[PDB]
Amino acid sequence: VPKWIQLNNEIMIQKDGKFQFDKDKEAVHSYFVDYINQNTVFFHNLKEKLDYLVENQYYEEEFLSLYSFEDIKEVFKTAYAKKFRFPSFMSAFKFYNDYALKTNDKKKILERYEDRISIVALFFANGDTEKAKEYVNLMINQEYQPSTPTFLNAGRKRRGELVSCFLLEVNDSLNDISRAIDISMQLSKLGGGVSLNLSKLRAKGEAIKDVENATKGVVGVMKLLDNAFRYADSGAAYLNIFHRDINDFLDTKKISADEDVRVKTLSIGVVIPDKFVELAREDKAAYVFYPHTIYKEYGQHMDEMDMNEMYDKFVDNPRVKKEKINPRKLLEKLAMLRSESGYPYIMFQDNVNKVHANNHISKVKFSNLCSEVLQASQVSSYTDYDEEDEIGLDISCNLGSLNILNVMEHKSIEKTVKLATDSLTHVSETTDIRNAPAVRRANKAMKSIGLGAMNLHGYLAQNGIAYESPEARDFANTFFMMVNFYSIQRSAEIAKEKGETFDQYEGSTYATGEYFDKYVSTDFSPKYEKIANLFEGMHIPTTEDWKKLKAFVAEHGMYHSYRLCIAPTGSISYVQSSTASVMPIMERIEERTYGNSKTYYPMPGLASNNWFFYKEAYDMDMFKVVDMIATIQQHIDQGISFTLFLKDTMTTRDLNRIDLYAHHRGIKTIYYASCLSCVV
Amino acid sequence: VPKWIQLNNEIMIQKDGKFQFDKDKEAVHSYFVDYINQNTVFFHNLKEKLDYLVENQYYEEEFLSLYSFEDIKEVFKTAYAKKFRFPSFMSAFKFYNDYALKTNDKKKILERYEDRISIVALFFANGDTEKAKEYVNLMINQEYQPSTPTFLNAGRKRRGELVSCFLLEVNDSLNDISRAIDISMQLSKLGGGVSLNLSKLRAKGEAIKDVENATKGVVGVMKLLDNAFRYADSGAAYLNIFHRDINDFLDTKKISADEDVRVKTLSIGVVIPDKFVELAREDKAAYVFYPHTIYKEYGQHMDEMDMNEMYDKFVDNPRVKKEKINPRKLLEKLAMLRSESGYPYIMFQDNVNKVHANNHISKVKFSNLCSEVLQASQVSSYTDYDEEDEIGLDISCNLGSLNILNVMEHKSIEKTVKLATDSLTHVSETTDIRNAPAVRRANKAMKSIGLGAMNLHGYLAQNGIAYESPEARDFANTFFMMVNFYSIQRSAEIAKEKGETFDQYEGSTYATGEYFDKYVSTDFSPKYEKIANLFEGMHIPTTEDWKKLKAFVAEHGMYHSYRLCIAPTGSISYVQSSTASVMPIMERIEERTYGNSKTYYPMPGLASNNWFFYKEAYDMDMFKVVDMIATIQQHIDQGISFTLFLKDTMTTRDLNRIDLYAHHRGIKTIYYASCLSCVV
Ligand SMILES: Nc1ncnc2c1ncn2[C@@H]1O[C@H](COP(=O)(O)OP(=O)(O)OP(=O)(O)O)[C@@H](O)[C@H]1O
Ligand SMILES: Nc1ncnc2c1ncn2[C@@H]1O[C@H](COP(=O)(O)OP(=O)(O)OP(=O)(O)O)[C@@H](O)[C@H]1O
Ligand SMILES: Cc1cn([C@H]2C[C@H](O)[C@@H](COP(=O)(O)OP(=O)(O)OP(=O)(O)O)O2)c(=O)[nH]c1=O
Ligand SMILES: Cc1cn([C@H]2C[C@H](O)[C@@H](COP(=O)(O)OP(=O)(O)OP(=O)(O)O)O2)c(=O)[nH]c1=O
Ligand SMILES: Nc1ncnc2c1ncn2[C@@H]1O[C@H](COP(=O)(O)OP(=O)(O)O)[C@@H](O)[C@H]1O
Ligand SMILES: Nc1ncnc2c1ncn2[C@@H]1O[C@H](COP(=O)(O)OP(=O)(O)O)[C@@H](O)[C@H]1O
Ligand SMILES: [Mg+2]
Ligand SMILES: [Mg+2]
Repeated sequence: VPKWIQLNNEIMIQKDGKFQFDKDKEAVHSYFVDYINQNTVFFHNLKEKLDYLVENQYYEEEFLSLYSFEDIKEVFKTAYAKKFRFPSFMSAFKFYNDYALKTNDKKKILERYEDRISIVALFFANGDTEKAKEYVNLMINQEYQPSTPTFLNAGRKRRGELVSCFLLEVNDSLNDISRAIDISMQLSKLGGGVSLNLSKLRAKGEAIKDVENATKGVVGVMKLLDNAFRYADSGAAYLNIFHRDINDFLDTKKISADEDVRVKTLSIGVVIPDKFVELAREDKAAYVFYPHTIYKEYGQHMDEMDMNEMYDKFVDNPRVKKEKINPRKLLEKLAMLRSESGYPYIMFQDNVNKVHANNHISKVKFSNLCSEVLQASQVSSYTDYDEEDEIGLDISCNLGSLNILNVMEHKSIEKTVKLATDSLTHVSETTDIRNAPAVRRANKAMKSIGLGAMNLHGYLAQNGIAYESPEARDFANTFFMMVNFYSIQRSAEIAKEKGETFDQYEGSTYATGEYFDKYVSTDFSPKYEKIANLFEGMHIPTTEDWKKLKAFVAEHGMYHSYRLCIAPTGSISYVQSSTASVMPIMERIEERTYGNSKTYYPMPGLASNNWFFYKEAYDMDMFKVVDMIATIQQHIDQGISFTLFLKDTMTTRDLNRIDLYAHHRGIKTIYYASCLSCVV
Repeated sequence: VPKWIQLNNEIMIQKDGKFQFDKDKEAVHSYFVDYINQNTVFFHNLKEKLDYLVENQYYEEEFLSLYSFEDIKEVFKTAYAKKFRFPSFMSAFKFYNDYALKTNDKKKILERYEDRISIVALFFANGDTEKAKEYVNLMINQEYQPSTPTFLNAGRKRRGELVSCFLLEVNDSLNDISRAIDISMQLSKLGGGVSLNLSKLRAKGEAIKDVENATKGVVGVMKLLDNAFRYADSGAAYLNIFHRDINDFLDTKKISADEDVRVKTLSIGVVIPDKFVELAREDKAAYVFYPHTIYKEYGQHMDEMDMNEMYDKFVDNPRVKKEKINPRKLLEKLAMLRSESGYPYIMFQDNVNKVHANNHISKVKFSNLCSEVLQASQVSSYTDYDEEDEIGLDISCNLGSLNILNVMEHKSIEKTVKLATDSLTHVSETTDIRNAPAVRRANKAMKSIGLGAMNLHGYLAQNGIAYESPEARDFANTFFMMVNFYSIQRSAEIAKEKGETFDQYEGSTYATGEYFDKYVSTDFSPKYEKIANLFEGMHIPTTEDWKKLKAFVAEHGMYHSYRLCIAPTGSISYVQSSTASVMPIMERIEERTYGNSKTYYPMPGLASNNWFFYKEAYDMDMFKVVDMIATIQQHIDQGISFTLFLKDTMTTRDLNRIDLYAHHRGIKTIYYASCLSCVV
């Protein structure tokens, strides 16, 4: 058993009662000098390294060719100038086991951390050598982390798609179902996670033409999708809670389910308008609807109408077919299923669209895997083979997360947010998906990105602030207001520079101006002195700066229809020495076994004299955690991946009280603690 | 219990030992006077009937509008002039329960047998009132029976496709698999039976791009197809026996199969070149091949190359990957599976293509459900969404069967064959399938039809000839030679009249002339005096008439790439008072229960003094039955649906001896005794 593993397990052998947290600095030193350093191919020079990597199909050629090799050498030297040392064993382990380029035979390391960062920065900068240096520092300071699809692939031959997160609308016809099956498979062969809105399909037992009682309904299309995802080497289906098939749709995921209905590779999510929550609160018997009878009567997809305005009219219209259900028992059933499987992802639709900027394009109708992406969409119609299709707007999103601790310690909220936006914008412009025409069309027209944040708990706990305190909410209120400020500002700058906006920008609340109402009348500077000191050295936007930005946006518009969303962070959390996303930590010390050995990872920064501040999530009050997320969500234009952390000692009514409280506080999406393609 | 059922069961109460065969004439009289006649809507006049049926969406309007109502009345009167009486209870039962148009609420009969026949004849004739009368007599004399898709639908609103039999090629890409899934579903929603050739898909464990060992293989695509056929309200997959996946492909249909592999709605068929039979005879270890390694090496689909010429070259080529198998044990496994499920359909490919007329278009590579359709085909390539597709040639076939007994007693081999061809040609020209571009293209280009025959055993047994005798083979040799003669003659006539041929006709053996070699040098007039007397009154073509037809075809060409094939006959066998297809009968008297009552159907014509001639199939020598089919097959340009009738007392080696003997005699396809869409 290796020496680095030796020192690693010595953390758990207590000294003066204390753990041996410093042993892990030894373990990662041992892991390099006695292993990594000896399986890293080392070349006589960089040109020899790069020439080898281009000539052997490891790297791509075009992006490097945009630079003079004297400039490529300066960029690499910038990365190595940091003298970056991993502070823990598992952080270095996760980079070399999951991200570092290895040889085709997988026996030696071709990339150090500085090499992958230099290649990504050379790709983002697209010829601008100084910008590449700017990107190298931002990544080697660990201020920004592009998503794993982007961070892993950039500059590689045999490179997978930089974007791996997709959402699809499906129209109510056999042509459209067949095309969604193929798009699902085409995106999935590229490694994408695909989420499909099934709310427009007609329900079980609806007419086809004049044959009554002929439709298989939503579950039939889930069976076909489940199979498509099996064949092509993970997907999701969303359903509106007022769809008649909602119960059958949920039942496909009971672990006890029969195999006549069992769907096994599909996540599910449920979309809940306000009208449902009112009906469940009132314990009033509610109706769910056969969507095609609504279509034949109103000429519109039920999915495209406002259920808060239309519910009573649908109930009274005799040509609309409906079914009675118990809303409380359905709500309880959602709590049960989430205990089984984490999902169904719950989306509070009116909490999304109350503050949505682009309802003019459409209401937000569904979300992606782990449910942080919230964008407008319009269904296509794929017509008969001899006829022209009508291409709508699907959704794809390009993700990255800034690292809150290093952004605060570098006092670089503005510079990081603007640079990371530039990088996400470059990934969006170099994407061309084939065989998914509405994804391709929406990416050019909407130009949407998703910048997030990680290390919230880590940063708070290392500055003596409990995750559940009002001080923590006061830090989050200001920090994410500032992120949003410079994000909007950089998007308007790019709009002025390029002279374009996203298509139909002028219909958005950014153009009509009401997006800015709370920012020009309410101050978001800290209410607590100790929190305000954290921001010393950085200007905090006032209502006057917001007024001038409102005016700026009014003149130049905006390049991006959406900018911010907080995805989960996977393995890369280790590499960044960062607590996952904006969630509280789950364990103070993780014990995981790898190859007949046990490894220990204490939370980034865990010391004996801050132990109290790394409070484990399952011991926290979820009603206070909801308060924190609702605070961040004010300043995030899309969504926040939000897992509740619950003891099995929770009654089904305690669970629904959390649900109702989340809804009350304006939370957009929620589930309980397969998303791999849609995580940073 | 009704009176017709009363008299019906009295057949089985013996008199002087004899059965009471005449009771069934009473039973069908009782069934009319005491039931059918009282649930038939009767109108004051025909115009009142027709106007009702057009105004209430029962009938279509366009085809009737091509006639003056004075002519529609003459055609109907022609049908009723026959005074057609069903000779048995079950024959009338099957027409009114399965074919006669009932009201939308299914409570009364809108069509007598004379009405359905008049409507079909008005449709076939397409305005030619005299031709409609010709069609009415041919159908009411029960000389010709169009297939159930055609006979049931013609002239109806909400009418299904007249053709319901389709065969598809599938190319080796995800694009093509997705398109085959959609075509399968589009054809299947129209009621079609769909057969797909899977021999071009690469095998389990082949490369995708440069990822080695990445393919799911043929079984993965069967799982998706199985699901497509489930969703859309029966299909078949064919595989060449030299495909590496052959064993896994067969195993999906073991009744004991695991549900990780179980395919439940798909028939299967196996395509066997001569080289395999030689290898199994020699008990020599044989190889099966990974098709993509052959493609990467030879630039051609293994499916498109001649395995008899290429086998040894494939084995020696080191860049071709193969696997060893035991051919005898594989042959035995085919016998086992056919005992379980009737299928896999076996196709002896070189027996098909030795005599195929259009190898210039392609070799025949596979067949349909119940395996009588044998036509050339060329695979499409459905490319990326933004790119043009390359449309090949799929197959669809329009079926009908003449009724041998009534054709002989009317001495009308020529008139029936030529008229039935006209009708099948009209169904082909009025088909336009959407969402299946290679089916649509091949139907216009190939103009293929499939005219068959029924009542072979019935006719033989009623003329004192045993199905297994050399006299019976001598009658079949002549009768089907004459069918083929007038079929080719009428196709050449239509070619002269229209001035067209099927596309690329001049490459066929009809054009180069060698199709006719045996007919200009061998005489097919009867060798037995008693058989020759059966043909008295009809001219039997001589080698001189064949020489003049050869010359005729040479000048005018041919309209149809294929003309003859003998499908099974389903329920319509009852309506025609006919033994099924060209098969021997299975039971002298069928006992079936319907609605708490037992019904008896003696074979059409079964009398006590011909009992010996209605020998039951399971008591016959299958080696003699093979001899009969091989005799008919000489004069049929496509195939003959051929079920072996076997006792469970057959060793697995007895079964393979039949297989080898069928192959020896030139049989094209065979299986053991779901085809509903591809039966007359
Ligand atoms: N395998 C490798 N071998 C050598 N340098 C590498 C390799 N991988 C990355 N580099 C980086 O390339 C940069 C330039 O490397 P190189 O060895 O060519 O120059 P040097 O000898 O250090 O300095 P100079 O180019 O001024 O002589 C350095 O920052 C080095 O860390
Ligand atoms: N429901 C029906 N009522 C009447 N005739 C029908 C009906 N269905 C079919 N027919 C057929 O329509 C044909 C013409 O029928 P119709 O009753 O109009 O004429 P008719 O009185 O028998 O003779 P004519 O037209 O010379 O007076 C007949 O052959 C009849 O069998
Ligand atoms: C063909 C078919 C469709 N469907 C579903 C798919 C769609 O959600 C829905 C409608 O299919 P469509 O393909 O739109 O049918 P249609 O256009 O012929 O008829 P209509 O005018 O009523 O739309 O029915 C089935 O459930 N089973 C089937 O076999
Ligand atoms: C994408 C994909 C294809 N396949 C099968 C379908 C086809 O039979 C075969 C090839 O798929 P293709 O779609 O043709 O793949 P490709 O063109 O990218 O690669 P190549 O040049 O090697 O053709 O692989 C799978 O088995 N699983 C998959 O996930
Ligand atoms: N924690 C670490 N993170 C990254 N690289 C490391 C780490 N520890 C050791 N290495 C690598 O191993 C080399 C040998 O380590 P060492 O000689 O102890 O440090 P230094 O070179 O700073 O004196 C370092 O130069 C470095 O490239
Ligand atoms: N075997 C049968 N096949 C068809 N129709 C029949 C049959 N038996 C009776 N019918 C119908 O019932 C009617 C009443 O029968 P019946 O009066 O016995 O015969 P007919 O009218 O020839 O004297 C017939 O006109 C005929 O339309
Ligand atoms: Mg439709
Ligand atoms: Mg390919």
